[PDB]
Order: sequence, then structure tokens, then C-alpha cells
Amino acid sequence: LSSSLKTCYKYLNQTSRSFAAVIQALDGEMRNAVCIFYLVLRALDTLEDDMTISVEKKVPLLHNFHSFLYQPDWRFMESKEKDRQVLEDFPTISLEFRNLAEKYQTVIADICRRMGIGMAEFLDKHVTSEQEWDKYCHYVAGLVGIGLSRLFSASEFEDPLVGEDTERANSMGLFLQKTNIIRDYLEDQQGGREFWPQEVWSRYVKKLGDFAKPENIDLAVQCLNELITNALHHIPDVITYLSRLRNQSVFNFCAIPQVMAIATLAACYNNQQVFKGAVKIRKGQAVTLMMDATNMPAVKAIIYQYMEEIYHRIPDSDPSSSKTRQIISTIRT
Ligand SMILES: COc1cccc([C@H]2O[C@H](CC(=O)N[C@@H](CC(=O)O)C(=O)O)C(=O)N(CC(C)(C)C)c3ccc(Cl)cc32)c1OC
Repeated sequence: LSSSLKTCYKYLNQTSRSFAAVIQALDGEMRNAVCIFYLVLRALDTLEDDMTISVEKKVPLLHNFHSFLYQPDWRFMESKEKDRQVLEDFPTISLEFRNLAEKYQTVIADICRRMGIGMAEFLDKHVTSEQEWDKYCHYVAGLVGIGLSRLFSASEFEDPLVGEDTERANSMGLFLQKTNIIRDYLEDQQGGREFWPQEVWSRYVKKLGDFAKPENIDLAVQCLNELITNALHHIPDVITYLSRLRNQSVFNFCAIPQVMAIATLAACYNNQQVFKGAVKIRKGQAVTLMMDATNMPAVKAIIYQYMEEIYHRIPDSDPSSSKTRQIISTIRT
């Protein structure tokens, strides 16, 4: 297989870390299609994140990015982010995009079109309402769940419903993204980014950065528990989504990020450490999750164990407590 494709996989393992292995394990035509999609989304995110590119330039770039996929020489050299290689060596990635079957090209192209429009819209603003929080996550994450679902169906490995049920696919992306947002509070803080919805945090403090002050920790934990309770509402769709899948490799691919984020939410729940640094799950814990998350009954047992754990930790003085109890009861039945 081509020097071109060999270099895509090198980029995959350089950026994707532990996740590259899951992708290289996908059956058939799926492997290359997801690998290229992953790198293309990496390029788009990198442009979005790069604070050293002006809005005035950034906007047409996000808007037109779906087009660059068809332009053999397009590359971008003016970026200062960690993953700049994918942008600098874009023609290699876009060459291999253009080799995919047309049915996979047109999925990827359409998703990037719609993501770029969306990402441009939030260059300006902060996330104000819970409803805006969902719209932001749709653009940066729910759309990737939809795109991947359409590759699975178009390849004929999964039923057409998987490709068409956009609400369930969207929830796959929103659960992961909200979990990252919740866990990355301090890192984003320090980096000058603000993604927690104002409508929620403003019930507690005058400014988002106040949660990092030691006198605010009781209010910080309460807000945290409230956002965690928000994210839990996606779990029923997650279980429905995973339950429809039939290809083993696609199942492992989808199930694994989802159990890691369940474990992450459980570690974060009522946890003051979120506001003091980076709560991560242990490597041994993560490896076992990866090994065990390979069939619905296992994945369902994991979900249930971690929810029981959150359940028994719910304090009665917490303002979200009965909402938390409620969604966990739903999940459980
Ligand atoms: C049906 O939908 C999916 C099914 C399987 C996996 C993912 C999703 O999983 C990783 C998992 C991953 O990338 N693991 C990281 C750990 C981490 O970054 O927190 C890693 O091991 O590097 C992830 O995080 N995102 C990034 C977004 C969630 C923003 C879309 C992502 C980016 C590109 C692709 Cl092709 C896929 C995903 C799905 O997307 C919803």
C-alpha cells in the first residue's frame, strides 16, 4: 500500500495515541475511510483552535475547507499548533481522500461543510444557554458521530438506520464532548477558553474563573455536578446506538470511547480535584475498559456499575440531587 497511505497512518499514530489501534482494527474499506476522516477533522480542529490566526482569515478557511479536499496542492503553513503536520502536509491526506470510494468522499465532504459553517459561528461568541451548548457540541462533535454513522451504513457493514437516525448519532458525539469540556475546566481556563454555559455557571459566580478560587469550591462542585447531570441525559441514546450495531470491529470502535467517558464522569462527580487540576483515569483502568467493552451485556454492566457508584455518592444538599437520582434511575431501567 502507498507511501501516501503509509504516511497517513504515521500521522494517525502520532496524533491519535491509544486510539489509532482501535481504528487500524476496523474491517475492510472502513479502516482507510475512518483513518482519513480522523486526519481531516484533525486539520479542521487545528485551524479552529489556532489563536494566532485572525478571525478575518479564519472564517473563509472554515467555510471553504470542504473544498480544499478537492484541491491537490492546498496546504497551510501559517499555523502554530501541535498538530500542524497534518495542515503542512495536507496534499498527502487529500490525495488519499480522493482515492476513497466516492460514497465515502461525499459523506466526509458534507460533514466538513456543515462543521465549518458551525465552527465559524462560534468564533465570535461564548456559550450562553444550555441550548447553545448543545448547538456548539453538534458542530464540533455531534456531526462527527453522524458522519461516522453514515460511513458504517454506506459501507454496508451496518443497517441503514444507523446512518439515518441522526439524533442517536449526535448523542454519541455530545456525550464525549461534554465529558471533555467538564473535565478540562482548568486547562481551558488557563488557555483563555470558556465553554461552560453562562446560563448555568452564572447562577453561582460572577465569572467563570471564580471557580478556581479556594473560597468558591463549594459552588464550583455544585455547578460541576449540575453539568455532569446534564451529560448523563445522553446515555439512553448511547445505549440505543450501541445496541443496533452488528459488526464486531465497529462495535469495539464505538463502545470504547464511550465507556472511558463514563468512567471519567464517575471520577469527576462531586470531585473538588477538577478545579485543582486534571482528573484522569488510571492507565490500568483504561486498558481493562478497552479489553472488556466488546459486547452489549458487558458494556451495559460497566455502565450500570459506574452509575451505581455515582448514585451512592450523591449528597442530599446538592441542588441537582434529585435530577441526578432521576436520570440514573432511568438509565437503570
Ligand atoms: C459514533 O461516533 C464515534 C464513534 C467512535 C469514536 C468517536 C470519536 O472518538 C474519539 C475518541 C478519542 O479520540 N480518544 C482520545 C481521548 C481523548 O481525546 O479524550 C484519544 O485516545 O486520543 C474522539 O474523542 N473524537 C473527538 C470528538 C468526540 C470531539 C468527536 C473523535 C474524533 C474523530 C473520530 Cl473519527 C472519532 C472520534 C465517535 O465520535 C462521536
